[PDB]
Amino acid sequence: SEIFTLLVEKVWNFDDLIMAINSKISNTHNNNISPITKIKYQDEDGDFVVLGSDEDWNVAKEMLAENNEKFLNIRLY
Repeated sequence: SEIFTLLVEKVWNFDDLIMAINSKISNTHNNNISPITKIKYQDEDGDFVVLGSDEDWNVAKEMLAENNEKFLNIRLY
């Protein structure tokens, strides 16, 4: 349910994206290790798709770059 909004600066190698997610989410010292590893991502604030292996993210980065879109949303459920 919880929605998160993030924009992929300098094309993250996923780890950068995860770390950025945690940087935003509870920067203090809560679940700032891994976002439940159930990260789900949305693009152009319109479509929702979920990743885990460094492959779906490859599709997303290419999508963002090719589409020109950069808005990304992250769902935890």
